[PDB]
Amino acid sequence: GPLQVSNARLLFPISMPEDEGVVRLVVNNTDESDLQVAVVSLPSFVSLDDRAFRLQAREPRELNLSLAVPRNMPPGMKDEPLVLEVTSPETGKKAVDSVMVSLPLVDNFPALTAAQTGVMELSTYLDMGQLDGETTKAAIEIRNVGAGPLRLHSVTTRNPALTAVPDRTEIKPGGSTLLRIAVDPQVMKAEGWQSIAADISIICNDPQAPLRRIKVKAEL
Ligand code: NA
Repeated sequence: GPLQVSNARLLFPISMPEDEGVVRLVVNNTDESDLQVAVVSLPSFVSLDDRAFRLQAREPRELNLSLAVPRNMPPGMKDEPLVLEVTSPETGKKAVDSVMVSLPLVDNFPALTAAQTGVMELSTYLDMGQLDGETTKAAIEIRNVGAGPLRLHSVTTRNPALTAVPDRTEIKPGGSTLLRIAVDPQVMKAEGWQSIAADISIICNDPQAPLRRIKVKAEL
C-alpha cells in the first residue's frame, strides 16, 4: 500500500532483562494524500507512545520503540510483529502490514554463579558442499565443558532452506547433545539460490558467549 517503511526487520542489541534500548522505524506517506496510521499491535517487550498519528506526504515521521522486557520473560530469541494499519481517507481504505521486531534476550549473568552456568563447545562452521537435489542432514555435537548445566534457551534459523533442532536443551557438565541440521535444496531452487550461507543462532547460558552462531554453507 501507500505507507513505506525504513526496515522490514528491527533488531534490538543482545540484552539482559534490565537493559534499556531503542530501535527506530521511519515510516513514509508515499501516495498523494492523507494517510491515517494506527500501530494496532506492539511486541510485548516494547514501549511506544507514538501509536495513533496522521501523516502528510513524502517520508515524514519516526517511531522509537523502547525496550521494556516483561518481568519473568525467559531468555531466548523473541520475534514479535509491529502491526501497522493504514487508512487513506479518500482513495479506498486499508492496507495492513507488519515489521518483525527481534530481541536476543540473555541471562542476567552477574546474578548467576559458575555452578549455575554452562560453557558451550561446538563447531561453528559447517560447509555441507554440493547437495544435488536431496534434503541433506548433518549433526553438530554440542558439548558442555562448564561447571553447571548448559541450557539452550533458543535455536533459531532465518533461512527457509535451513532447519536446526537440538536433541536436548539441557546438557550436564561433560555431556553433549546433537544439533540435527537439515538443508532443503528444493527450497533453495524454488527461491533461485544456487548456494546458501546461513546462520544458526543459539542463545544459551554460556556467560562468555550467550549468543552463538554457526555458519552453514551449502550449494546445489
Ligand atoms: Na528456517
